[PDB]
Amino acid sequence: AKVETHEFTAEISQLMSLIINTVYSNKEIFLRELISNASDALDKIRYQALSDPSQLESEPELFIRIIPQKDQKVLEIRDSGIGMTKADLVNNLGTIAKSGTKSFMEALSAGADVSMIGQFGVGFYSLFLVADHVQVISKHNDDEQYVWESNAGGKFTVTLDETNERLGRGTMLRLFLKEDQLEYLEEKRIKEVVKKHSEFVAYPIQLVVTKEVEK
Ligand SMILES: Nc1nc2sc(C(=O)NC3CCN(C[C@@](O)(Cn4cncn4)c4ccc(F)cc4F)CC3)cc2n(-c2ccc3c(c2)N(c2ccccc2)CCO3)c1=O
Repeated sequence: AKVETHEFTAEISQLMSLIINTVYSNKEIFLRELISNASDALDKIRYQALSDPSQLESEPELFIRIIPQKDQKVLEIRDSGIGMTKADLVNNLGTIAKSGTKSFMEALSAGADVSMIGQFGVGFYSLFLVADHVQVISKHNDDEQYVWESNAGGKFTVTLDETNERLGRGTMLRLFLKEDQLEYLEEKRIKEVVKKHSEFVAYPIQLVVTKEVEK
């Protein structure tokens, strides 16, 4: 019931420093990668639910939700997919992620762009193009809610979630944007990116916008 600190394998840590310092334009592709991961997670609970339709009871709705938090300079990406267990918060960044990270690093050395990260299965880490820090909140039907946190360094933490909204089921990525990357808190900006790169998504992409009620 405490804060469990871990170290990244050199491969994961290696990719994060590259992306976070990268001065590459076209930073906007991070959102395509995260939406694709959200859709994959929803595919899995929808598939699991096809036989046992009661795995959906923890959150009956299947959605992708984007929440700008302007005062916090935070952007949240939430899904009601299958979710990740505490085991996964420390054992979903390995195996498929161990291979995909190391081979992607070698492709980058050969000349590959960060736009290709997704075809190596590690598109998650493209968030560091725009964020210098991230928390990942997740809730799997067969486990409690947990929080994963990293600031692109070799160390990340995992903590039982006693402070965030209850997800019901699924995952929410909390991106702490950089000061030069705050454009991605704006409704018009998010619409453009989603419509350009995420046209073929089987689930509703909901955008939560906060607006002052005018005179
Ligand atoms: N929004 C996101 N949502 C989802 S859901 C998800 C996922 O992989 N799997 C769930 C969990 C359980 N598994 C296995 C199984 O069923 C197998 N089993 C054992 N027994 C019987 N069956 C099972 C069941 C119950 C159980 F207790 C244990 C188990 F193993 C299948 C369904 C990944 C993501 N990612 C994501 C995508 C790509 C990524 C990452 C994150 N990275 C990441 C990872 C962690 C933290 C930070 C970043 C990094 C780079 O790449 C999202 O962004």
